[PDB]
Amino acid sequence: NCEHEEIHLAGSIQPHGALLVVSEHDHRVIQASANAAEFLNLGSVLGVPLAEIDGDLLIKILPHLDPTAEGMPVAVRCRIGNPSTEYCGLMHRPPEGGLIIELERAGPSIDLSGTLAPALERIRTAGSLRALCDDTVLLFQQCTGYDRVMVYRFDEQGHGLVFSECHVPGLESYFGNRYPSSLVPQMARQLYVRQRVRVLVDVTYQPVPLEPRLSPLTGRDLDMSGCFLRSMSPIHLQFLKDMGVRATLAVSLVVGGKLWGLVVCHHYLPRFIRFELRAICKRLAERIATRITALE
Ligand SMILES: */C=C/C1=C(C)C(=O)N/C1=C\C1=NC(=C\c2[nH]c(/C=C3\NC(=O)C(C=C)=C3C)c(C)c2CCC(=O)O)/C(CCC(=O)O)=C1C
Repeated sequence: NCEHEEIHLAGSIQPHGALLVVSEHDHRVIQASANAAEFLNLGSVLGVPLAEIDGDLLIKILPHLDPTAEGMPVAVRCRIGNPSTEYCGLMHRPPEGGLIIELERAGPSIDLSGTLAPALERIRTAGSLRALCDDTVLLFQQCTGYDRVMVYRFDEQGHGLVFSECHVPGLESYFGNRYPSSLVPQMARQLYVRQRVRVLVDVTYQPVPLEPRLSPLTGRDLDMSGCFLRSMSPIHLQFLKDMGVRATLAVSLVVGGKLWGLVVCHHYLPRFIRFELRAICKRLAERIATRITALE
């Protein structure tokens, strides 16, 4: 590989959310995505006390600063800006640099109450790895609506194999395509064991830089490992562009503390899935990984 890119030190986000970094000590915004004021209908954010950004959010965050009960990551409802809009704030604390708050607009959900159950039933009947993975791609396509859904399985040589696939009729089948191990570098695999869902809304996005780049607390790039808005590796973006894919969802399948494979979804238009469905996807994949585990 390909093992040298520090993909967690991206210094920028995708433009469909905003990112704030709050000091644990004075609770001011010490770093933010450059779009944050515009996205949040605020005049400014950098250097502003959280009390001014939104007092209720500050009140929400304060208990999470107890080192004996940090209770993160957490997803909180908040209302910010003037005019005021509802957001989901996904908050976590990297080892250094402060408290990160990533904000997505509240919006329409996908409703799963009539369709999740038959898809899960099918998974439960699966008696082989083949059946389980075929049922996985159907379940994730039903739940998420992506144009193509795959189980990308690492073989005994670490090559990537498109082991199961479904797609909307007329699209290309990648079923059975096999790829070099380096297309998913070990460093990326390692991150994906911890950060189990990635959503790339539009491959062609213009990254939104952090301001400042370097954390004022460390003098170093911010650790964005846990950021769902993180900008992705340009080499990977180029890969997807060369295939004509516009958006992706990827969910880790973790077995034995290692990346067994991925549920990989492609869309030919921009696509976002909101917090709750990302959480559901993560859990569904953990349940499937328990089954794989058992199947050998
Ligand atoms: C030598 C390094 C690389 C080459 C060559 C390359 O093509 N990519 C290389 C590095 C990275 N890949 C990263 C992530 C990644 N790559 C894949 C590969 C595929 N996706 C597909 O849909 C298919 C085929 C159908 C292939 C072969 C996947 C699945 C992923 C993970 C994607 C995700 O989680 O969304 C990567 C890190 C990206 C990042 O997270 O920033 C690098 C550096």
